[PDB]
Amino acid sequence: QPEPDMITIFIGTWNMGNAPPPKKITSWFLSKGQGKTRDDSADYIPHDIYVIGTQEDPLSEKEWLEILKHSLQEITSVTFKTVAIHTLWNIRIVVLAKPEHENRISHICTDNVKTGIANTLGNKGAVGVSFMFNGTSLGFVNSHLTSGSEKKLRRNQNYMNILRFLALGDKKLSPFNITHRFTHLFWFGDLNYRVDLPTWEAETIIQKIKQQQYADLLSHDQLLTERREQKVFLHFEEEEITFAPTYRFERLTRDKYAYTKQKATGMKYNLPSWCDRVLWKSYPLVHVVCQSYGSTSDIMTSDHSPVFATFEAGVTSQFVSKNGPGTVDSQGQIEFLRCYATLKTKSQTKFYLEFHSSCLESFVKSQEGENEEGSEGELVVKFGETLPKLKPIISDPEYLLDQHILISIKSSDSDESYGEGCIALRLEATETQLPIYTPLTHHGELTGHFQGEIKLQTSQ
Ligand SMILES: COc1ccc(Br)cc1CNC(C)=O
Repeated sequence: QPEPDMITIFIGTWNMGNAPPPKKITSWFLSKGQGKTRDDSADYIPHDIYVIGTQEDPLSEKEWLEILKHSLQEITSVTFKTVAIHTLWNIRIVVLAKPEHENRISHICTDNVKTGIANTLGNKGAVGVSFMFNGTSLGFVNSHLTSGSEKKLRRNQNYMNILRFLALGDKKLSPFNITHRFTHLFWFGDLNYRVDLPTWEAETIIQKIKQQQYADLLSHDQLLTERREQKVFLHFEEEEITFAPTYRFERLTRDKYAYTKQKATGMKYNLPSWCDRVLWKSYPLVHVVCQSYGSTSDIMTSDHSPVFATFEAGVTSQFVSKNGPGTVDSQGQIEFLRCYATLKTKSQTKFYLEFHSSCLESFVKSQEGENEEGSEGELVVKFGETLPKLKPIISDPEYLLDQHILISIKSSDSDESYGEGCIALRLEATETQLPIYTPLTHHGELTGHFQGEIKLQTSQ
C-alpha cells in the first residue's frame, strides 16, 4: 500500500450564531453553493483530512462530533477517525481523518490564545491543531477576531497575538512562530473584516450582491486592503472570492441582509461583509492548489453562512536510509556561500544565524557575521564563505530536494531572533552555486531579507 505524495484537505469555517445547526449540513462538506464549487462527480470521494472551525458554537464537543461524523459517513460511507478537537469558549476546531491515515498521523498538538485585555478579554481568540502526516507538518488555526467595522486595527493586533502565542508544532523550533513551523499552515475563521463603505450605501451594496457584482465591494474589503498594505497576514495566500458576503443575514432565509443598527448589535451597522475566510501559507515550492472556495446557500440557522475551502497539498513519506535517521550521510552537504542579511533594525549588536531543519540531526549556529552600513541607511550582515557546512541525515535527492532550511538571525547580545525565514532545497541543479532568497519576519512583520547562494550535494 504506497504512501501518498498528495492529499486533499477540507477547511470549513462557520460562525453558528449560538444556534443549533439544521438537520442537514452536507452541502458544506461537498463544497456546494456559491463561489468556486466542487464538481458533482467528486461527491462520493472523501477528502483525506477535514478541519472544521466554528465560532459562537452552542453545541457540546460530543454533540458536534456526532453531527460531523454522521454527515461525513452519509456523504462518503466512510467512518472518520477523530484526530483532535479543541474548544476555547465558543470557538472550536475539529480535525477528522480517513481511517487509512490513523498510523500516518503523529505529534498532535492543540492550543488556544485569548485576545484583548480586561473589557476585550472574554470571548475572542483562536484555537489550533498541528500534527505530522508522514514527513509533512500541518498546522490549522481557527480564529474569531474582534468585531465591528471600525476595529480593523484591533483585528490586526489579534492576528499578531495569535501567531506569537499559539504554541503548535515542534517546540525545538524555538526562534519560529506558527507562520514558519509547518509545511502547510491553514488560517481560517470569523476574521471579522468588513466592507468599508458608507452606511448610507447599504441598499446599493445589497443591489450589487443581488447582481453578483462583487468587484466594487472587494476593493473595499478590509482584509484585502490591510493585506495589500502589509498590515496583516504577510506571506499568506487567499483564493479569489466569487461568493456573496457571508454576513449578516436574517436567520431562516438567505434572501435578506440584516445590516441596520439594533440594541442587539450595540447600535452598530453590519454592512454585508466577507467575515468568514480561509487563508494559507506553505513552504516555498511545495505543491498547494485551492480546488474550492465558497459558501453554502441552504444552511440558514445562523446570521453567517458556512464557508468551505479545499486544497490539494503535497506530502512526503517518512524516509529511512542505511545511514540517517540516527546518523549523517557523508554523501550529502548543504553549503551557503556569499550570504548576507539586510535588517531594518537600528541596533548595533553582532548577529549570528541558526539553521533549523528535520534534514539535520539538530540546529546549527553560525559564527557572527560582519556588520556594514547599507547605502540607504540599512544594516547589512555579511557571512561570506564562513557559514558552517550543513550535514544532512540522508543524501538521497528524492528526500533532500523536498526539504527546507529555516533561518533565524539572532543578536549575540540578547540571543533574541530579529528575523526568521525559510529556504527550499527544491533546486534547479545540485553541485551548482544557485541564488537563494527569503524575506525575514519577526512577530510576522517584515524585518529584513536574507540572500546569497547555495550549493547542494546529494548522492546522485
Ligand atoms: C497518536 O494519536 C492519534 C493518532 C491518530 C489519530 Br486519527 C488520532 C490520535 C489521537 N486522537 C484521539 C481523539 O485519540
